[PDB]
Amino acid sequence: MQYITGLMELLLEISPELGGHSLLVTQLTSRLERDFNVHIDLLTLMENPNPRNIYAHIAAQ
Amino acid sequence: EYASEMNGMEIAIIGMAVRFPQSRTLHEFWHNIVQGKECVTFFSEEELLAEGVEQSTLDNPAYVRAKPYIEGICDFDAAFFGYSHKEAQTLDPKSRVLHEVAYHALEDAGYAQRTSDLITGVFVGASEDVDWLRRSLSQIGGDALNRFESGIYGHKDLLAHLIAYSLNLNGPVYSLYTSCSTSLSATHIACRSLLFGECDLALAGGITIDLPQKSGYFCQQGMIHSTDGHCRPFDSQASGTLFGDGAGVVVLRRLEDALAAGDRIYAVIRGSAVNNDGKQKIGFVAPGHEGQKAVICAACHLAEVSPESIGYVETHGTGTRIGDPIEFAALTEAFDTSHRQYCALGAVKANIGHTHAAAGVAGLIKTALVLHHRTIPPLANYQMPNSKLDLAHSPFYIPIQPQEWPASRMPPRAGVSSFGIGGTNVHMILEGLNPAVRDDHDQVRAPVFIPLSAPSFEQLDELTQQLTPLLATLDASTLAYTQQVARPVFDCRRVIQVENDGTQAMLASLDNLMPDAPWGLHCPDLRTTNDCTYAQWLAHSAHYQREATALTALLDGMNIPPAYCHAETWAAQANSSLLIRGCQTIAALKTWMNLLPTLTLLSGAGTGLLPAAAASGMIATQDVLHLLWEMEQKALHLWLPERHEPIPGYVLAWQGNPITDAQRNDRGFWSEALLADTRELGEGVHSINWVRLPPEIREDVDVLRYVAQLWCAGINVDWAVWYGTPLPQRGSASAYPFAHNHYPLPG
Amino acid sequence: EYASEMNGMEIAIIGMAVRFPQSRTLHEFWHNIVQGKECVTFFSEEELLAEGVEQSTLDNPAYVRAKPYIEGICDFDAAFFGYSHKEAQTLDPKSRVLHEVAYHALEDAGYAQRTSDLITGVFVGASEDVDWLRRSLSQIGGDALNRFESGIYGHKDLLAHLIAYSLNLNGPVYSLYTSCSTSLSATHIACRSLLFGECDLALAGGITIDLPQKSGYFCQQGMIHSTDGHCRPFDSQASGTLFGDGAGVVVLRRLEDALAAGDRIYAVIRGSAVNNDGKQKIGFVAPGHEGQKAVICAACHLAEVSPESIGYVETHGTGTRIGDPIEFAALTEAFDTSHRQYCALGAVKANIGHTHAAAGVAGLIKTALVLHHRTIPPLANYQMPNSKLDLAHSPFYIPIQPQEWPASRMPPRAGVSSFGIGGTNVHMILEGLNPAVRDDHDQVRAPVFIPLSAPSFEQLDELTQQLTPLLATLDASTLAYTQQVARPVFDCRRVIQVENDGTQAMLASLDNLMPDAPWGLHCPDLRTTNDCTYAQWLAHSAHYQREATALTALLDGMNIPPAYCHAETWAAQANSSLLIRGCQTIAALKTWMNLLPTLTLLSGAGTGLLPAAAASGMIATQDVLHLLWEMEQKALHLWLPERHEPIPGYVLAWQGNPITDAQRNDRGFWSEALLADTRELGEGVHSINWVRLPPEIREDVDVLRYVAQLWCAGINVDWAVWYGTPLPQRGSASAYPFAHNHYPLPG
Repeated sequence: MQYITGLMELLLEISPELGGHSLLVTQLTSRLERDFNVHIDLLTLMENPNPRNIYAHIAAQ
Repeated sequence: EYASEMNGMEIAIIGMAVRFPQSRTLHEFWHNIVQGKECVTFFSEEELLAEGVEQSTLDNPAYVRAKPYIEGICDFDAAFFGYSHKEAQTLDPKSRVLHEVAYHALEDAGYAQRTSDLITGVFVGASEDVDWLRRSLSQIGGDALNRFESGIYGHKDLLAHLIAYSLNLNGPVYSLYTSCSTSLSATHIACRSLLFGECDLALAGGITIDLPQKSGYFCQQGMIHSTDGHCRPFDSQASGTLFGDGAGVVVLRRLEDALAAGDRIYAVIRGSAVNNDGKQKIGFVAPGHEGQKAVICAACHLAEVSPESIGYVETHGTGTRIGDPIEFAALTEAFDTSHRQYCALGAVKANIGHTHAAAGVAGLIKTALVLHHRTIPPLANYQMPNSKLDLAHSPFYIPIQPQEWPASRMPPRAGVSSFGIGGTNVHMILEGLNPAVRDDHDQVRAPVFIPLSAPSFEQLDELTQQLTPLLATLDASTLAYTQQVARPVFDCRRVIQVENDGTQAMLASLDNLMPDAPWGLHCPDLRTTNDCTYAQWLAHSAHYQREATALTALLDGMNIPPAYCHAETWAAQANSSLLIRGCQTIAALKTWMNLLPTLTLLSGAGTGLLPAAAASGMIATQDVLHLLWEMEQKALHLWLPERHEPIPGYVLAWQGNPITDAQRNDRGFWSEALLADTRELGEGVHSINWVRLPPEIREDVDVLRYVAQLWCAGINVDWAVWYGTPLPQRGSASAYPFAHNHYPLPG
Repeated sequence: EYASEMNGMEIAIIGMAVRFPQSRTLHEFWHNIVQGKECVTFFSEEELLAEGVEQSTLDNPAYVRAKPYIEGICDFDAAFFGYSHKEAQTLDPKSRVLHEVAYHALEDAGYAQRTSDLITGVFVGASEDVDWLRRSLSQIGGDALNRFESGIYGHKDLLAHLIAYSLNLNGPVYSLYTSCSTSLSATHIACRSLLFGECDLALAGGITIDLPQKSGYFCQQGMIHSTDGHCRPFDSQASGTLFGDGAGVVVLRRLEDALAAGDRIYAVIRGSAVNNDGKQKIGFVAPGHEGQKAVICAACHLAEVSPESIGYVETHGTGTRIGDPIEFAALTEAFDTSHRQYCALGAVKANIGHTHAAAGVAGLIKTALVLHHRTIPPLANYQMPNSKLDLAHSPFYIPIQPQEWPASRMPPRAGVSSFGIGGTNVHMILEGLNPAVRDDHDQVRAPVFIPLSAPSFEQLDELTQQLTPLLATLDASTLAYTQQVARPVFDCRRVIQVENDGTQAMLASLDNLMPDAPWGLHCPDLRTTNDCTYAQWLAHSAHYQREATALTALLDGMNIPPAYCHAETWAAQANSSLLIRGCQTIAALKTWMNLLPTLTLLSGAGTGLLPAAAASGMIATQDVLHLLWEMEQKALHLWLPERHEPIPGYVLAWQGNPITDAQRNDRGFWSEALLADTRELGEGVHSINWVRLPPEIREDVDVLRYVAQLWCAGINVDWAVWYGTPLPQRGSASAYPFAHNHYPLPG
């Protein structure tokens, strides 16, 4: 989750569900998460609009 | 007949032409819609390695191999439009396709080569993809004159000026682009600038061709490209969409004019709304919800149709798992009704794949055909509905089998839609046209004839090979009429005769004719031969009774015959009066020279020389109509007329001796010429081809067969003159046979 | 007024903005027109070498070194428009300029941030060269998603959708191209779409940027380009054409709306025609003649203007050796009038050079400014006329020194032409507007107050450096009214006082202020004082008189003595009674509630507690009036009315202690607080900043000086409820300062 916030703060650069949520943002998050120790699916990629629900699916998998 | 209330603003659609994947004309487009067939194709490795694909991508699992492709993008008939070979070589393939599609969509409307007195004017709009841009600048150059030619010809936005220059069109012309809904934006501003009273015949359009044909795409997991090769809208199995190729052009004219001139109308466009979505959407690249329901309510309200009479809604339907409940939700909220399950749906993007900038006008041609043929076609690849939809408490049901249009919905109405990717939204309520009765009575009336034409023999063989499915689907009488009147003519000709059951017998040509010999008619002697100059059959011609009412307005004035006037029943007492016999001749020759423009001589062999001078222009009608009734008493002395100057052409002979200013000023020849020679071939030979009817003639169709044979011989004919009081309805006949060269793809 | 008839077809131009060469705003463009100097620059032998021209082309004698360049292609405001940094990096410089120019057009029309009630379209053309195409095709696009981003953002197809999305506009959008009159075809679509009732504003205008900004151009022999560097139109030494750069946007709205809302109008468009040349010429690149004469006669018919009262014709004026006799003969055959020389001529294409997509809108903006300022401007390079020009027999004469509008051609009427390359030929009769006249006589009127505002101190300082060139040209009262009302406000603020004759001086800061506090007002006891919470200075507000009329009507129903029921006469006999003083205080409190919307905590000590109550809404009005009446004569048996909860904003007090639900129902508390007297000046210590005037008031403008010293601090005071019954006209004012980053060009 920390690295996910690190790349979204790298891409958008605001220090404080209001992410990109568009063409490249979702795929760029989804690429390294499968390389990460977490396991993410494309179905929960298109179902989760917040890093809290993503982290909830992280604890489920 | 229209059968509703005419407000100020309606627009007809009087002819369309398409070239879509696995669909080369209109008849195959309706045959592909009705059956529910899909038009995507699947390649294999061998026909892909010949097109130049690296082997390190086929083994990748991201290359799903399918693409809806145009057939024949690399051929063009260069010399017909006005180009030469290098100028036809340097053209972007968009323009080579759209020239031929726009000429077919003119010629299907009737107004082919007749727009030099109508202010027509194009509005097409075209997309762009980058591969031909990469292939066009790999040439060398030094900014020369040829480079400036390649700078305006190879542009993708001097398309509409090239079309309206090459077909001689003199009205407004634009080249719009609003993303993914190009054709419906162009059709909407064509309806506005048609309603202002600016142009008369507007043409919509839109074309996209992605140049490396026969190649797959690259699927992605976080996108909208379908990972199957298949596009399924409103389905529980759905994956994505499918980007293909296309073409397509309509022709739009106002309602009142296209009901006055009697044309073939498919639909009548009523209302049309446009609005951007704005910043209510999340970013830039996705449409919302409120814009969709606002445009549907605005276009339903602006055209005075309540939304509980619309039995067909062509959606957008791209086939994603996200866009489809959104579009069904907007289409439920905008229809504010509470009736249950009365309206169908559909999406052409199942059948052909998503065309990139012709998608709206693909929708428009499908809904126009639906209101014209009156069925409701199936939705293709539909098994079980999407789980987030509820069809029960909502007006829409998805058809699976082709149905007739249900009663208690008449007159039919249907509504198209096309929302772009970026915001511009269009919607357009259509209302169909109620067809005629077809009162031909299924009787055993007559064979009718069809005059094909093309400028060379191979194209003529193609055009006569075209005729079998066109006779199989259409009707034969209206096909023959709209091939007679509203199509052009060319050099090498042929006639095809159609009998009552469907047979095709080619029509035999003449045997003995000479090319330099002019044409002419023969008039008999009224004293002995009571038969007229072929006036036994020309009674039903509408021009002939107009000349009869013109002649009876002058005969009844001063001559005062013994109670024989008003031009009613000349078929009962034809053999008695010389006056009606001379009138007959005058009217018969008048019709027989307005029927054929290349008719000059009007000779005769006794008692017809004065009607011949009357209707050739040498003598005015007043003195000869004065003299004809006084010829009945035949007692007192003859009268020499004022001898007016005739019209150019129409010189007169007596026994095959056409002479001018020799015997037209004396009196001895005029007194000598009033005798009966009684010799049909009294001239021997004088090189004059004669309009002689065949000896074995009984029915009125034999004279029309003769008129067809003189059409085949090589002189133009005024066909509309023959037909009676109900002029048969115009319709759709036959495309043109283009002659393909080959032009290589650059690079 | 306007001073002619009004049919349905008027469209008013209510604001324009430009970025033409050497012309970075609008007042410099008019100065450059009326002098006659030309904006083309010349280079040396080294500034070309410094930016990527090798020496092997410099020595070529067929190389003319000139190009009318814009300055500031690169820069942009990054975070204003709702962008990131990378998204701002990946754009295309046409978009990176036309964002700024269209926002200056809305800021000049007045509707800067008030587009929340109207339906605003966009209709923007553009033109695409080949050099950025070779710069952007060969760069690494990336994966499919970055290619999607670069194809959606970085192209000339999504330009008008970006202007309509970054600002908040939700009307129709389009993006035309008709190849040299792109701007005037977009303006003509905007007229035809305003007149039906889709949109209520529009935009227009194109852009053209050729990316190596400082570089020469190859002269040659076949294609037309100038062989010298100068574009002389209609001259004996005419050589060619000069291709340049440009921008430009207007804003259009109907005439009935733009007079019944008070706006500023430059010139009003009366008629518009478009056709195409057709095939009625020789080549695709050569100009026709019948097309030009037909479009001029149709646009002089459709606008009901006879071509006798047209005083100034703005033509194309390309400047080649062939186009100028053709254009002049077309004009003198359309103006079929047989007078002698009366109408001037001109061309902007000598001042700036050919612009290639904005040449139509350069013509429209120059003709709008000439009708607004009424000065015929001279032709830019003109010594002796062309040899085959028949000047003295034709209606036109060509000026060489700027002269005033000739006083026998009123109201002024003009005419704009722009003919493309083989495409549409657009013409458009404009018509000027008779002015509004000041009622001063060079007198010592009053100081005014100008409220500048910008979001940080650097941008504020650059904005306040604009008041010297604006005040040297305009007049100093409409500038102050436009800056007060029809412009937005921001955080860091400053006001500038302008006296009768120059002498700008910043208003002093306001001291002794404690932040995060409520603002309150106090009205003392009315038995002694006469200043009824400053109701003598507010007597000219024309909002004070509305409440005075309402209270006059309310006291007319019940009050016993006359001459107290007459409005406009309270101040004569106010000093004798108490009822008049209470009636004045009610309206003064409501006007000071209007002025200063964020005033919250009222108060009142002694008898003033009752008008403070009636203004707040706690008691009543009529009960308060007659209660004050028995306190005028009797002051026995007070009848306390039952209280309310006044307004969801305001809080009432007694001395400085807010009674927030303290007692509200005790008769002893009101009687003790009210019945004896107060006689304190009061207000020892609490935490609310009182609205107290400085004690040296001696005029009527001094309260305006105090309310501007309030607006220099945080109070968002309305700037319109102070001015009297003729409100001043709106007019034009300063334009925003943009914060400039730097984005380099990917060569």
